Amino acid sequence: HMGLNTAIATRVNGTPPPEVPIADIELGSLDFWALDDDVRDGAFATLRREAPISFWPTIELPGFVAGNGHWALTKYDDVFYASRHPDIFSSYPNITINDQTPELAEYFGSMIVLDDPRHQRLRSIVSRAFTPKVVARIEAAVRDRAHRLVSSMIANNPDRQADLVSELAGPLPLQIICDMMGIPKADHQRIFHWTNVILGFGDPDLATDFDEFMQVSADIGAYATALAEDRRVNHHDDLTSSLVEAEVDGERLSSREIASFFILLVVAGNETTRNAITHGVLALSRYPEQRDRWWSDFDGLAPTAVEEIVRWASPVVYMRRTLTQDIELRGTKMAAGDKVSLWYCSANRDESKFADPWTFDLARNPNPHLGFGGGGAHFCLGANLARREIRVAFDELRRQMPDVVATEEPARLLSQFIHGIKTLPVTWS
Ligand code: HEM
Ligand SMILES: CC(C)=CCC/C(C)=C/CNCCN[C@H]1[C@@H]2C[C@H]3C[C@@H](C2)C[C@@H]1C3
Ligand SMILES: [Mg+2]
Ligand SMILES: [Mg+2]
Repeated sequence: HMGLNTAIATRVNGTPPPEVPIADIELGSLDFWALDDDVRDGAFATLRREAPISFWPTIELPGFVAGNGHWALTKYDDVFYASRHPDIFSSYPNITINDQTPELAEYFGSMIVLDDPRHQRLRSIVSRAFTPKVVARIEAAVRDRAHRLVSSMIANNPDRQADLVSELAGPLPLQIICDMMGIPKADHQRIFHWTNVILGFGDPDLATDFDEFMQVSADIGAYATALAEDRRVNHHDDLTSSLVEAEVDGERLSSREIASFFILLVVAGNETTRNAITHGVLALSRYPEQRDRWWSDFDGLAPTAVEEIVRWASPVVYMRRTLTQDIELRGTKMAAGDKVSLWYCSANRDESKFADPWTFDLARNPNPHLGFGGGGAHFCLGANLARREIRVAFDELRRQMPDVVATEEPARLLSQFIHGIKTLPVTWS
């Protein structure tokens, strides 16, 4: 093949993975989430065909309460419908499939696990900072950090080998959200370690002891509380100050509400875009013709290329809802109180919605992917920020090291919730 000698194998674009026998699919087993993407993708293809709504037991993880199982929605239309009907598909009490507990709610009782009106009143505290016009004004900050990170990949590695995750994909979004929050630079890596554990728990490379998970949670919560108290006394133009100054229903946020909001923002900002970027580099490595067509017309294709990277990566695998009333979908009766899981990873391969879903096409248009969710009340707050982080990251790679390519298959995060890559070795000429 053309390119650098140690580059990973390319793939034939458009090739569907073989569908997987349904007896080999166990969404309730961590072993299933360790299988490679080709098997996972073929398994969701089987479900879309043979069991588009199906029930599964909740995965067991140390210290978490699995509780009741869940109805898995694997078809695009059902995920879209559920997302747009929050009066039936509630975000309370939790948006992962395990049960919420009072101990967890101290740190994880943010607006993401609330319905309107309280959800929207909370979201309005920070929403202006995430609008397209306001995010556009921090292009210079995104450029400066991305440009320096790529330059540092070159300066730090005389052998021209680097880990894309630790050296670019992780640190770029980390800096941007942490600066928006008003966190001093010296603490950004501490924040990143905490969010890595929070949304890596169950992978032995991150953490498997529930006491470590709760220590991390308490530590980031205490960090948030201390920063908030500083900003209460002396305002800065940052989101932490916005949080401590706001009122909802005439009342300031409590310390639990502040901590939960801070944690939500840094976790979501740190554990999503990095995976879009890393899966995007993996895809360019497997499909060099797509790299070439983007590099030849970077600004023209960037809108569609960023969206296709998000559809392909589906960084957030699923979100959970809870029914407030009985409902029948696709011939399956589901009861008030039942858990419902929305498989964005599967919606984003649904042949009923996408022409040629197995083709990675950076010009894809239209591209109604559900990578940021199905739309409606909880539509990703960070979507404009994420799209800009992704575009800039690839533009800086294109400009400085255009032939950057993966040299090993990724080390995959063991997670049902996040489509994570822990490490991706790359090289460039
Ligand atoms: C490629 C990157 C990202 C992806 C794929 C992604 C995906 C998602 C998804 C699927 C949801 C749930 C939507 C729903 O329930 O309908 C969500 C919500 C959210 N995301 Fe993003 N996200 C990304 C980046 C970001 C960034 C960079 C931030 C910045 C802090 C962020 C902040 C949030 C927040 C706060 C919510 C909850 C919104 C609410 O409850 O109203 N996300 N995201
Ligand atoms: C990814 C976006 C868009 C928002 C982040 C939303 C947010 C802060 C979830 C915090 N959840 C705390 C419990 N989460 C952990 C447990 C349950 C799941 C499996 C294991 C154990 C790892 C985590 C997920
Ligand atoms: Mg190295
Ligand atoms: Mg600052």
